Amino acid sequence: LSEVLLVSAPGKVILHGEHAVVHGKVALAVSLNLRTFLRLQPHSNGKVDLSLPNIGIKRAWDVARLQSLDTSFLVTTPTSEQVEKLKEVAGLPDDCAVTERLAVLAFLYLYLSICRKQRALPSLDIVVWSELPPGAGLGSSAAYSVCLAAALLTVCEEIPNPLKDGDCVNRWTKEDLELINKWAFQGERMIHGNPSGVDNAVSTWGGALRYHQGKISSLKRSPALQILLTNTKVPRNTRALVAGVRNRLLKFPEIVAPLLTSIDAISLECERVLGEMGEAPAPEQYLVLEELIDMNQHHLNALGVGHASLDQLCQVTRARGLHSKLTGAGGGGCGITLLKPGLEQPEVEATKQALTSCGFDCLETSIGAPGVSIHSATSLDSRVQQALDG
Repeated sequence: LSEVLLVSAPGKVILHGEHAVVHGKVALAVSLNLRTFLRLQPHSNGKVDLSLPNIGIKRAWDVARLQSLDTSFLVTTPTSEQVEKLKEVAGLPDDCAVTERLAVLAFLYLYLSICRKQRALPSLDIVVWSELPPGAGLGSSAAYSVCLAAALLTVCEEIPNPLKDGDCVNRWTKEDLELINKWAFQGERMIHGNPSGVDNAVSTWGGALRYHQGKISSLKRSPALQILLTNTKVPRNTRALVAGVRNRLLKFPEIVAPLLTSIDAISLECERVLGEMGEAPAPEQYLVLEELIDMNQHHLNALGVGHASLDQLCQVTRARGLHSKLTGAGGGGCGITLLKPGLEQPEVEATKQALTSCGFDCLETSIGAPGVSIHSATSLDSRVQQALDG
């Protein structure tokens, strides 16, 4: 019971698979509970305005001015004609920051695509703030595109509001989520040429996703694991990192091929343990988990995609009985560390602090969390809506 909408979706990280999948292997994409939020509210004032505090940008549009356009030019929906016209509607000042130019065109594209079937363009105050470190291959984009999706579907009533009962959170039905997915994926294409769809799927469905040769599959429910996201703030060129492995594979086939196969076996095994774990996470299960992380990390190193920072990330953590492994392109970026139950909270804090006393960013979150959701504008942290208010 509420016209005002509060939706959130998680970003994504690769647990196992990093560079193997590019070669026919199995990757395991999990949701990173470093959630992104969207506050949607219908106004009487004929104006649609977008506020993204995280980036410090705010834009608005005269609903009247938008309704005017014969926005009928709306499968490969991303058209040169479309994107072009959309920029006209946009109003992005000539020389404009790349980041917000994409943030706005994804909004407009979606606003106009869904509010399209609406007898009249609604006037709403949009605000999106995220917990997700921007530009670290964490999927902050699709978390966004997923929220602007779920929210806009709910408003236009193309999809029902699942909160309708009296909880603090709730999720759409299986059918609606698919609609939410197909839509977000669209903005994603509106921005990232030819994305795979792993990021939106993760943000939409949450939990664990399996990625093979072009296809995606959800994993049998397995509880969310507590981790430690670590950013080494060390820049890196994903495209280059992926070429280094392609070249290293051509040069050393009889050597790398098997290596890939061992990574593959790792995802397979992790998948197994996750599943069987779903039930009662027994110590052996975590052991096995830390065990897989070590091997994957070293394998990734053998592929020559590791880095001084990561070796440090892994060393500082290992000295304390915790295991870490880079996630993503490698060569810097972020890493993952697994916290199993039992470990004294402070010692989890100390480890957190050590990583920071390196010039590293280290947030304690969880992996394999819920997925796109909606909340009662009274729950969550206070520093959250404050960032969505102030």
